[PDB]
Amino acid sequence: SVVIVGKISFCPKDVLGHGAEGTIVYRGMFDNRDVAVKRILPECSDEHPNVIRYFCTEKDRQFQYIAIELCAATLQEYVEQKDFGLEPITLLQQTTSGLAHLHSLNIVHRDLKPHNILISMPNAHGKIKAMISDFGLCKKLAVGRHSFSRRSGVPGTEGWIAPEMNPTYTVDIFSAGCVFYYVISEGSHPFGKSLQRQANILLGACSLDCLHPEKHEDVIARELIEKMIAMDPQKRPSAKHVLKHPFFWSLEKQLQFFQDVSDRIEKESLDGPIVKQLERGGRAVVKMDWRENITVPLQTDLRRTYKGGSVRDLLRAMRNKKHHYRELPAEVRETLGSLPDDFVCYFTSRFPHLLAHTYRAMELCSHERLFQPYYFH
Ligand SMILES: CC(C)Nc1cc(Cl)nn2c(-c3ccc4n[nH]cc4c3)cnc12
Repeated sequence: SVVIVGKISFCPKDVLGHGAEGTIVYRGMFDNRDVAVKRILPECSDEHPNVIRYFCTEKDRQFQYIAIELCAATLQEYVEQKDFGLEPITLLQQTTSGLAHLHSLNIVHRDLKPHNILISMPNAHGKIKAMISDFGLCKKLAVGRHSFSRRSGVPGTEGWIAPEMNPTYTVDIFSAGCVFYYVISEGSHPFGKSLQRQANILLGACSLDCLHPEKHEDVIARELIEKMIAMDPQKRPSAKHVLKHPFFWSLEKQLQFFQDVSDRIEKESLDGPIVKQLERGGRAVVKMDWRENITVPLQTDLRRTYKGGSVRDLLRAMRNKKHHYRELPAEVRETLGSLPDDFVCYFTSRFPHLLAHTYRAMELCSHERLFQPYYFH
């Protein structure tokens, strides 16, 4: 009970799902890879680990057999029935890397959605990845079957309709924008419940109610996602921009940014654009007095003249106690914690808006070589 066509092999017993016009997909094999095999009546390279691969096509006297990179599940399955080593941020990163690659090839997906973002079978290293695919897979009620289609609409894909209702790359960034929130909110949409999304979208009526206003990780996510789903397409950042966002930075890269703008400043004028732009609106960020809001053993060690309401001075202080982290009393090293992880969290947990504030403020130096890893050109 095993059909062999060319390099493609499969067992007819193993049906993975069904499509249109007698289209079937089987669990199969190719080049010793576990692949999906779509047998179809015939109609009339530059790859990336995060776009689904189309390996091989083979024909008999009737059908065409296409070998597709096999997936373990659907993103909507990952997010909803969350009983699944790979974390949500890395998932989104891989997805954006795929999407950025497609965009470099002047390709636009037009229908990016949780059913389109596939979860790979674990490779030989036990690693799992995100895969952007043409066809979305859908909940069938059996074991184990799936619906596949390359169309928006179709049951049950509603709630995720092609935002084009000539498309530019901005329809994709908008789509991903919703997926980002879909993943972070563990299964909610930025424009509300299914029936009202279309109405809310067309009016830009979004609500990121899962992103707490005073929590650093949520604040950072909100900044990006808001811009991604911007009502005006021309306020939306390219896929490469999204990759540069602090949303994806490691705790080390975060702290390094902080230290970078700090170093960039200490010779600035306090009257000039750079520092003034950084201080505008910075009292809520610093919490009026940031010496009032850090742990007791630390403000004792500062007792230097840092302006308690100045963002610049806060950043300057963070820099010094990192540059002198070895020369510090053991009391203030254990309150600051390790470097950089505990160290940068020492502040961002207390000053939830510091990074996002400093990030947007320091766009005045985005064109500089110092801030190349933090901004896109
Ligand atoms: C074991 C299940 C969860 N894996 C898959 C089931 C189905 Cl129905 N399709 N599929 C694909 C797939 C991916 C792309 C396709 N284009 N046309 C048909 C396609 C099928 C990849 N991994 C699976």
